Amino acid sequence: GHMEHRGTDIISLSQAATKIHQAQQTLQSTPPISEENNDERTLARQQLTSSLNALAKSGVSLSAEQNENLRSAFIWDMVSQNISAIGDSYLGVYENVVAVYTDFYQAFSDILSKMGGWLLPGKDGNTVKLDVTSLKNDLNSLVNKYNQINSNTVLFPAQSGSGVKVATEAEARQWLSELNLPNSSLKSYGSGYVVTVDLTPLQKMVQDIDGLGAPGKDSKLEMDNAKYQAWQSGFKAQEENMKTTLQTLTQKYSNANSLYDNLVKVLSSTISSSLETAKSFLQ
Ligand code: NI
Repeated sequence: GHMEHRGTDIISLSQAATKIHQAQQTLQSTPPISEENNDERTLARQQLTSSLNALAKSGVSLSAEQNENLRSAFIWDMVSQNISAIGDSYLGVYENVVAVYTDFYQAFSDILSKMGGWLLPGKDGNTVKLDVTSLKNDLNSLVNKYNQINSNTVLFPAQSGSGVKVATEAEARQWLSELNLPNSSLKSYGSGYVVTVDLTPLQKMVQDIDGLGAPGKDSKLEMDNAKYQAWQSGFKAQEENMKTTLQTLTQKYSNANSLYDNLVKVLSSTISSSLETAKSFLQ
């Protein structure tokens, strides 16, 4: 126990520091907005835990100060199992939440981009013509696509392959509450439950369109500017509801990513103190 090996300790700790920093670079710069990006993020976490496993077998010994720092934040075996759990069951879910909601919200954006072509001149400068039928039809089509249970619609559990991974009602409700989503986002499927995107603003938009009254013979609805503006204000409010839901989810993702990054910083700082120890000697 008297034989020192500073050279190997420095190489081992440096290797770990490098793998951790590379994973951290990925996790800070890659947005969780597509399956491809989340694959990259998941790989970075696998690389990080592999590096801790390699560090555990290396020979480097931590001090009481460092052992304690690690116990309170999260021995190398326990740190690896704990951080893996957080990446997979917490940050990994949030990444899925954002990628799925991204694509859903993009579909909604594409509908909104058509709305200029659905507003026509009225008979005079006090009236407009809204194509209520085309607008209703596109919105209903979005509802019907995202009302299904598949990899396009399921926020939790994260999905892969051709089966539908489901959770217990208790587990799904926890995530429903965590995500601040309405009860309608909790769906039974087969033997369990899933959490899905919130369609209620779109459904409300469609109701409000019908509330305008039956279209004319062209399937479009003539309205005075006052009626139109009031409808537009109501439509905008529903768009704002969806925007707020997405905003909440992306912020919550970011904080889950910050919580994981705080743990990564503890790892980095532990390794950097050990590196100082390997390089230093009392006069
Ligand atoms: Ni010895």
